[PDB]
Amino acid sequence: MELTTRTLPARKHIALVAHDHCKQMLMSWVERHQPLLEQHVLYATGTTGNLISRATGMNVNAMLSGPMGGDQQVGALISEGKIDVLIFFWDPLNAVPHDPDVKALLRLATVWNIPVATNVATADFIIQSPHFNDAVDILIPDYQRYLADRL
Amino acid sequence: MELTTRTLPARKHIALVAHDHCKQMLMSWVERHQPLLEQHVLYATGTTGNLISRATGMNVNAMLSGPMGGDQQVGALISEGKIDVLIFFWDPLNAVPHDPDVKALLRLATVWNIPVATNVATADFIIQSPHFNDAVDILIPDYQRYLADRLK
Amino acid sequence: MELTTRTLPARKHIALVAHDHCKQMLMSWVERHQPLLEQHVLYATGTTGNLISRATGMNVNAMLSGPMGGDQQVGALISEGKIDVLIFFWDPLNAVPHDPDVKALLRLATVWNIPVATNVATADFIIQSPHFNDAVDILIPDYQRYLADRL
Amino acid sequence: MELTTRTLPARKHIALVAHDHCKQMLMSWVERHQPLLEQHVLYATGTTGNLISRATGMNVNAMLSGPMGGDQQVGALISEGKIDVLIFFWDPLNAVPHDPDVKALLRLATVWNIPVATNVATADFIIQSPHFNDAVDILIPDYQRYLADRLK
Amino acid sequence: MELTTRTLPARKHIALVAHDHCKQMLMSWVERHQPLLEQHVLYATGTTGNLISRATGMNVNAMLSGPMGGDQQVGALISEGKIDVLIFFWDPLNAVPHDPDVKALLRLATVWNIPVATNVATADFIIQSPHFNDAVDILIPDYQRYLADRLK
Amino acid sequence: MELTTRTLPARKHIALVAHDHCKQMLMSWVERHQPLLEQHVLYATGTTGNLISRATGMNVNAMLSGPMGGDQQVGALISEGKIDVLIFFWDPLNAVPHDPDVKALLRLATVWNIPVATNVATADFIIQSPHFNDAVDILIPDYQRYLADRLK
Repeated sequence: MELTTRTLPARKHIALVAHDHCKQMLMSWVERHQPLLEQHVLYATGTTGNLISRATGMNVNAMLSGPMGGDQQVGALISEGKIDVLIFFWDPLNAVPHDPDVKALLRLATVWNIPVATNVATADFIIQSPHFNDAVDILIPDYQRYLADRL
Repeated sequence: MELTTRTLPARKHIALVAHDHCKQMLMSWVERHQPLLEQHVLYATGTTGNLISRATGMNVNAMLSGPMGGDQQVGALISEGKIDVLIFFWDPLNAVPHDPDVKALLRLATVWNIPVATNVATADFIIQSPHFNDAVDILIPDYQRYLADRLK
Repeated sequence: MELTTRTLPARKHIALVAHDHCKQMLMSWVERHQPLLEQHVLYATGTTGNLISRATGMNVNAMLSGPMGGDQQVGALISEGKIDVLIFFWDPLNAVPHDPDVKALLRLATVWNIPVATNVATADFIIQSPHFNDAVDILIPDYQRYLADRL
Repeated sequence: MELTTRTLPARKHIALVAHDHCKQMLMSWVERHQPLLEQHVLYATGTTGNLISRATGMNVNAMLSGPMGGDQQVGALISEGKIDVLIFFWDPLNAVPHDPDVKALLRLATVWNIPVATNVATADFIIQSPHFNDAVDILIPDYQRYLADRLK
Repeated sequence: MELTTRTLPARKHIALVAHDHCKQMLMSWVERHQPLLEQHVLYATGTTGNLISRATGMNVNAMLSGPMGGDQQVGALISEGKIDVLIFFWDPLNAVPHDPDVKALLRLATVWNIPVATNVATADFIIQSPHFNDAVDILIPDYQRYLADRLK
Repeated sequence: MELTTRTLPARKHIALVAHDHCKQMLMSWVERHQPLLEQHVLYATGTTGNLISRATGMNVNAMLSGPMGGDQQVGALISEGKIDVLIFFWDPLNAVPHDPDVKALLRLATVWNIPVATNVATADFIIQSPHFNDAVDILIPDYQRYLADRLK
């Protein structure tokens, strides 16, 4: 497929999503790195976002709750190049009704080549990377060329 | 779960999506009903939308191709109350890589209670219904009450 | 895929299926439209069918409960051309153990091109449509030609 | 889950289903055991059934092709107690569009407790087992009691 | 796809796995056949294995609980040719979080052509088969040839 | 669910897995990072591992091909604490027959809390992270306590 590049801004647009049983996990993680996270732009699904801002006083752009469409709203933003990092703590030990939304979101984050963390270890490694606050060139599919081929 | 209502406008915002093997079907359907479709607002995923406007001269707000995120863009619009009708001709005889996106979109259309057609027969029945060109009231989940309960 | 046609009779054979959390929703819908439904032939999965007839006094051909095979019984009828309309209020906010049966049923209804409603809004639009009470042709795959090709 | 019993007849009603890439395998298996299979009642999905009878001259009750509804027809028969054994050689190395039908069929065969073989080794072990040719009692869910509980 | 053969030893390596709602049924099944099972090598996922040995005093090589990776441990053993029979009583009436692990395990058991039982009826037919205690040859994919083709 | 900790060694055990259409991407990534990868222990699925060592001369512990059980072998290793990092470039634009194995592997990597990369951007961020060469303490589920609760 045709690939091109896009530049992740120094100031990243970060999406924070967590399933109910993983919310405390994300909360702690966020509080632990608040000083650094405050330097970026935060987005979150409904419940997650509200809990975060209510607890840290940080400004979070909250979307709809995941089951109500929040996951697809985030997915859409990712495909539009408006989200640069996804921290998605999904529950691997509980079945969720919106499982297709979960898999769809992770599929898009993989397609659009943005840094994704699905557990604390990966989140820590990503946020501690030296270039987390630098602009970095990532390869992304060349949509214009892709569409032109379909037509 | 508390329910509330929303009014579908007389002029509907229609999303048109079709998997490759079902594109000719959708095309024909759109052309045969062009006179009526011209009175509403059309949205479509990347390839579908371009094929439609290129063939009917109708104005279609094209989003990204489905596999690249178009299905989730439509889903987001539905959940935001910006899409009133979904005509999704998905292929039931072929496995698609973005199957989760397909299922997720149909799940949201079901949750938000908007008219959905996944085959020609259903599409025809919906577009021929008397209140298709009228303002119709639909029951929808009361999100505010729903969220307020989660943050209790 | 060569297509052929089949005629949906004026008096439709309607299958009514509802997941547990969506049962009250279907009940109300059925009661509100009883005068019209009274004019057609009703089929339903085990629990759903019994609740309907017990509440409306309408005659419903009940099949097995969905989890026990009812969804596949309905699917089989659809493929045999014995079901003309499917009203399936499945729960989009709860994971069901027989999810494959659910998806398989919706897949067949799509393949055989019969009117399908998965929510109240769609159900209302379909039942209020002019040809709901008329005999009307629908295009369907030409099975004979399809099988002949596989051999 | 109240349980009851049902008796599998000596002459079994056998469903034979195979995905395209596994058809030659089923054919060989059927031919190898034709003498024994000829004593029972055979059912199959559309293509599989026709290939078998055309090759062995055996009488097979063919249903619709799997993708067109054949798997659900077999599933329905199983739940109605009309199928006693299922030989389903599904392809574990290829994605099929009707995957939900495949999983649904296997789920029903598991629920109704009938012998099921998804590969040759299991098929051979089953067909060589004593009770394959005798009548035997199996436990099955007590549906009447199950339904009575749902309407209480 | 090239096939070759492997010989299941007379003394089989049996994997016993059961979802919570199906544990009592597996327990009864095991106790009911203890005399025979005592002649073979038993493996099981964490909880299942501990319950069995604690109740029958039989020696069971317990792996991790299924949700924590046990199903994949068993799957790995099967692909390595270290498991000859799989008795997997999965719950067809309850959704499990590790559903992909379940399907993956059954997919591998199908690919590697080993006897598999997902319900009591199939388990009984397999364990009563004459050759359950004999060395028996099964057709398995020829991996060496398969890999050589991918690296050609 | 109680938690405990485990220490990822300075010298990491890295699993490298790539679907066919993503193999060239992984190859390039490995070559550009060879100097660093050379200091750790590499594992890979069948085809991937062989292509890597054949091209870089690096020593890779190759397991079975993914469709033949390789993904479950890796998953088993992860659950046993023998894999510390997973670089899995799965294809999001193509349907794979062993999709359940794919999802199962990613589910286990999530459960056991090890660094996981599913695309180049994430892989780059992880390998450039300060502690990639240091011993790091990760929180993992306390299995002993977890099992003890199931056996209560």
